[PDB]
Order: sequence, then structure tokens, then C-alpha cells
Amino acid sequence: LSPLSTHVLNAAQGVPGANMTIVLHRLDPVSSAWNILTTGITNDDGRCPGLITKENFIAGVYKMRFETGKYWDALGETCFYPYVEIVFTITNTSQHYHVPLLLSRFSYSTTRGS
Amino acid sequence: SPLSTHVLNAAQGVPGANMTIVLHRLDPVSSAWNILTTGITNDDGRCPGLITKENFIAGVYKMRFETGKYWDALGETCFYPYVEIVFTITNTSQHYHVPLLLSRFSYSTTRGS
Amino acid sequence: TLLSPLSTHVLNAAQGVPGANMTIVLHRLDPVSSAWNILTTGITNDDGRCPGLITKENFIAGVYKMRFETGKYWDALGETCFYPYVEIVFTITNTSQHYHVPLLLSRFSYSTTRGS
Amino acid sequence: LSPLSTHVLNAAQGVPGANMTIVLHRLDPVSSAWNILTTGITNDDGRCPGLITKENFIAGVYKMRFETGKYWDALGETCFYPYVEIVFTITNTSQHYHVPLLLSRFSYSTTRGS
Repeated sequence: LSPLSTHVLNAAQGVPGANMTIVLHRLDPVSSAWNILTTGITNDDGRCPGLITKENFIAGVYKMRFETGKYWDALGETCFYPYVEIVFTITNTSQHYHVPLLLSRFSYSTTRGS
Repeated sequence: SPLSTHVLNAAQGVPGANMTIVLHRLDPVSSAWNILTTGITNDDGRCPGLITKENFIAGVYKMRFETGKYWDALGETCFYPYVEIVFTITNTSQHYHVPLLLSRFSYSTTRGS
Repeated sequence: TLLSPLSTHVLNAAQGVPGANMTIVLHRLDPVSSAWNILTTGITNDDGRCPGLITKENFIAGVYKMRFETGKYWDALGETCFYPYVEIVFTITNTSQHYHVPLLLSRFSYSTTRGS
Repeated sequence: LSPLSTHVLNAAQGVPGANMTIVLHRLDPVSSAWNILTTGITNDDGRCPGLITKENFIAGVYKMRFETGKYWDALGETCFYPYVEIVFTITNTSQHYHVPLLLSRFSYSTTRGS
């Protein structure tokens, strides 16, 4: 029921990115600061249900921060990116938004899904 | 010039011409981002002279790519208003290529050399 | 209605929509000859998915290949593609796992990953 | 000086894919058949120079086979893709075509470059 979802895939190992800290932020429309909305941790399928509610899902500029450095380092390995932040604009509120992350130690990618 | 880049428009298979890229380094005591360079990609999607050897020290760097402005100049929207790639430099004798493959609704990066 | 142990998802990365009505053809390699036997011909639904790719009766360890009619998908949209088709060739080891093998495609790039 | 080039990038280790075999074919429009053009092995920098000469680089459908299974096995690890074939159409002969491969053990991607 969260209108915003995510999926973290460990591309190097071909398994879900489990136990990754994710932080969701929305741009404050007065200060130009990022306000924290949620912190979450991906489950064993690399997902994080409950990121936002329908009511709090308003048009805005959002930021999802993936704690890639802490993730890779609890697997005992270095990462080129200490974290990854994906910034994106939500204009149409009646759509579902899936903002996933494909990660190795030295690359990543993302796409918009529905 | 130890740090370089390449922007490729994956939707069109053309270089990402005319894109503003701004480079910063994190102040390791304040957690502020010190700007180093503002550059603009050339016809071949590259941006030479991002930094000098005299200025390229170990630390955390951020490259902000102005993807929203770039797509807007081509007459189209982008899901991302900007893209920031943040990365750790531990060894200064190395060359770091930090490119960007972009479409309107996706992007990808890899450490290259 | 049973669930195929092999599935896919085609995503049109350029337009940020599912890749719908793309023909996919699943083959398996005979490891004694080098013949590719066609198993299945599907077409992606409106969510870019293709259920029922294979039944357990045919789902054994081996080398498989999925061909995605990318030039055909793009042409039916009035645009060219760099790649006339794309083929993803992959090894199945553990017959008791699910394998998701999706495709993220524009006119000039594509990528795949082992989904779970 | 070849109008067709490639670059193989090991995405999981953030380094060049060295010593990977690449086989280049072109479809013969008269027969229904692929014709072998050359075979190379990527260097240190993950590249494979001189795949084809200007004279031989005619319009047509081409195919590049990257021996991914043999590359990972030689490096002591398993892959999910035992080979990778990229088939592509060359319609403008005066352009340069860069066809790279970014590869891990469970993911890969390609793009057309210039």
C-alpha cells in the first residue's frame, strides 16, 4: 500500500541487497533543506514496504539515500560509493513509483518503474 | 588530469553534449561540500581539466550532473532533476573515469580507468 | 493455474513504461549436439511480463536462451533499434529456484540481470 | 584505426576485462548464414584493436560473441551467462561504432558509442 516502492539488487552476487539502510527525504518548500521522512532497512527480498503513506505522498522533489558503504562493509568489502542518492520529481500523485537500485562494488544503476 | 568523465545519451546513442557538471570535495571536518570546478561537456560528451594533480587528494568527491537542464534543452522532461555521483578516492596515482549513461527515466555509472 | 519457474520483465527505459507486446522465444541447448530446441513462444502483456514460459515437465538444468524481438517491438512503434533482436543466454543449475531474467531496453542500449 | 571498437569492463571489480576472446561475424545476405570475420582477445586495457579494416566494413548485420563463461572460469568464478552475443545493424559506414560490454557474474549491459 505504499505508493513508493524500491528493490535493491546485488548485481555482483546475483542476490537481493538485504539489510540495506534506506533514508527517504522530501525537499522542504520554505528552507531549501532535505527533511527526513522515514528510515527503513531492506528485507531479505531487497525491498522496503511502508516507505510513505498515500496521505503524505504529495507532489514534490524527493531523495532516496541508499547506505551502500555500510552495506558493502558489513559484507566485509570496500565500495567506490559511500552512499547513493537518487533525486526525483513526483508530479502525478495517482501513480505508483518504483525506484530500484542495481549495485556492485564499482557501479550502479536505477530506472523509473510503475 | 586524473579525474575524467563521459556522458552518453542512451536513448539516442549520441554523446551527451553541453551538460553542466559541477565537481566538489567534502570538507572532512565540516561536512560541507567545497566546489572545485564547474565544467560543460563538449561535442564528444567529455569534460577535460576537471581538476589538477596539485588539487587531487584523497577524500570524498561528488560530481553533480545537470540532467534536468540537459533534457529540457532537448525539449523533453526528465524523472531526475539532477544526478550526483559520490565516490571515495584512496589512491592518488590512479586515473578515475566516472562516466554517466543517461536516458529520460534511467541512469547508470561505473568506475573505469 | 501454475507459476512458471522462469519469468521475465521488459522495461522500455527510454519512455519509462513496460515493454508490451514483445515476442520472446525460449530455447534450450542440447549439450550433446549444438542444437537449440524451441520450447515456447510468448508475447509480453501490458505490464511487460510473460507468464507460463515453461512448465516443470520441461524445466531441467541446462543452458537456455531467450530471444526478444527488439527490432520488431521498436518498429511497430515507428522507430529503429540498433539491435535487430537481443538474445540472453543463461545457465540453470538449481532446478528448485525461481529465475527472473528481465530486460531493460532503449533503441541503443540494453541490460539484463539475474532477478530473484 | 578500426571503424569498429569494443571495451570490456569488469563491473564487479571496476577494472578492464583482460584476455577475453571476442569473435566477430557478419550475416551473408545471399545465403542465410553467418560468416566468421576474425577472432581477437582483449588486451590489458580491456580493448581489442584492429577488429576490422575500413575496406571490409560494409553495411550489414553484425554479431559479436564475447566468451564470458571462459573469461570467468579462467578467473576461478562461475557466471550466469556462458556467452554474450550482441547483434547489431550497421547502416552508416562512415561512422565509428563502439560496442562495449560491462559485465559481472550475474549482469551485463551494452550501449552503442561513437
